[PDB]
Amino acid sequence: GSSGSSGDQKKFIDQVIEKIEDFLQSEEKRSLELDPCTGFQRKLIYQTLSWKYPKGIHVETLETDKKERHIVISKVDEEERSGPSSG
Repeated sequence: GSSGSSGDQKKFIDQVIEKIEDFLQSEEKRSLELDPCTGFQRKLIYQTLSWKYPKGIHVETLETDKKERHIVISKVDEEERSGPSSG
């Protein structure tokens, strides 16, 4: 099928994007913190950002006490990055 769920995660992901955009806009901002996904959604985020933002930001999953495992983004640069691992 791929329509209901897709369109469902589309609104969710989109909502996230906004957060990203804003975060990207801000200068001081160095790392953004997203909400802790349950599982599927989490994969979605990463999936989207996979193409939505392959090079430029760094997505990481940090886990705390109350914050628990939550998605976190960071400011990345092209230059900094060496390039492809394989080579």
